[PDB]
Amino acid sequence: MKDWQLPSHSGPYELRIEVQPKSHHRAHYETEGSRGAVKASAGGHPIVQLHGYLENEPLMLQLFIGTADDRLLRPHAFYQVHRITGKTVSTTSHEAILSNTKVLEIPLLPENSMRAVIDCAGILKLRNSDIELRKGETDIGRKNTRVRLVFRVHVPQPSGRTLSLQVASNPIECSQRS
Repeated sequence: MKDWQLPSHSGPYELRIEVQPKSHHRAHYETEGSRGAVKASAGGHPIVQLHGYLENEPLMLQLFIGTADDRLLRPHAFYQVHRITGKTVSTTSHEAILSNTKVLEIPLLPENSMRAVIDCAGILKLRNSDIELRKGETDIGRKNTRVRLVFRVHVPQPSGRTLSLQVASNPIECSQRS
């Protein structure tokens, strides 16, 4: 069983979500207990499964939350919280923070078995028209508040035609008193 010459397939490298639930989230309420969370269906974030690469080597998926009003993705303000509890997931994720810039790095298997579902995190809304090391107190907020989950994996290699896909999608538009 190998790949000597079996011309009967049509699925190149591609990391598409297995399930995409509603795309909304009421991120504006959480001051009762101490730090509750907010997560809609499928723990807010949808499911993720990389399929399209039969390489026998583990790659690092580039997953993080960035804002986007047109296309130039940007680093969210404090949207980097995402602790998992209750259910136990064998997903091996990581958190990298370099000054107001957190990201997620999860090494997945391209040709073996590494399906994972992200539904155990939360967002932190504390805008105040002046994010600074002191405290954000004003009322609710007076600035856009959209978000965009970027799902793209890029492997380092010579032939650009190797493994590189982008999947930035997330219709989360905010508004006044919303």
